[PDB]
Amino acid sequence: LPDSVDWREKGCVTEVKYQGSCGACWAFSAVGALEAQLKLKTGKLVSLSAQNLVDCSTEKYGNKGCNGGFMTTAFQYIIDNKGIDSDASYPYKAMDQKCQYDSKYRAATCSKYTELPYGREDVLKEAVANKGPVSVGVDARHPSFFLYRSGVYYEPSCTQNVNHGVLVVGYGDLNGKEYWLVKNSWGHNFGEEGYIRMARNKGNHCGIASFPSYPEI
Ligand SMILES: C[C@@](C#N)(COCc1ccccc1)NC(=O)[C@H](CC1CCCCC1)NC(=O)N1CCOCC1
Repeated sequence: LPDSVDWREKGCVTEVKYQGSCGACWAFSAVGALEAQLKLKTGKLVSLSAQNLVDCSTEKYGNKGCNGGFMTTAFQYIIDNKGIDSDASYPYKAMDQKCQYDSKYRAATCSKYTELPYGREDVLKEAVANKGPVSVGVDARHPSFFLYRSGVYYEPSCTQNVNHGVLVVGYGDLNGKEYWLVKNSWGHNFGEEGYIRMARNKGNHCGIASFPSYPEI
C-alpha cells in the first residue's frame, strides 16, 4: 500500500461544508464518500445534497435529520431511492424540511455499501488506498477537538464511543506521527481549512476505525 494518500490530490474531494446548528454530520459524511466515487466513475466532481438526506432518509432509516443519523442507512436510502440530488439543486438549510427529492435533479446513484471490520486500522488504510474516502465516526466531544489547529491530533481522554460523522480522505506521516486525514463539516474555520489530522495506529484513537463504511456506484 502507498505510504501516504490524499484524495484531494486526485480531485475527488469537494469543498468543506458548514453544517451550522443542524446535526447533519452523518449526511455530510455520506455525500462526501459518494462524491469521490462519483468523480472516480464519471470524471466529474459534484457536491451532493446533504439536505436531501436530512429531509428524506428519515424514520424508515433510523435517522433523525438535524438530530442525528447514520452514514450506512443514508447510503441504503440512496440505493432504495435510486438516486440523490445535487447540492446545487437541493441546498442545505440546516433545518429539517419536507422531503423534496426530484429525480430530475439526480446527480448520483449508489448500488451498495460496505462496512469495514471494527477497529482494524490496517483494513481502513487499505480501503482508503484502494477504494477511496471512507465515512467514519469519531469521538469528537472533547474540548481539544474544537480547538484543533495543526499537527496530529492526539487526545488522551478520547474514547471509542463515537458521536461525530466525518470523512477520511487520506493518511500519512507528519514529523514521525502517523495520521488519518479527516474532512469535517464545520466549515473552513475549523482546524486546517476544515480538516483534522487524527492519530493513526494509536490503538484506534477516538474510535476512528470503529465504524467505517464506503459506498460504490
Ligand atoms: C449529530 C451529530 C452530527 N452532526 C453530532 O453529534 C453531536 C456532536 C456535537 C459536537 C461535536 C461532535 C458531535 N452526530 C450524528 O449525527 C451521529 C453520527 C453517527 C455516525 C456513525 C457512528 C455513530 C455516530 N448519529 C447520531 O447522533 N444519531 C444516530 C441516529 O439517531 C439519532 C442519533
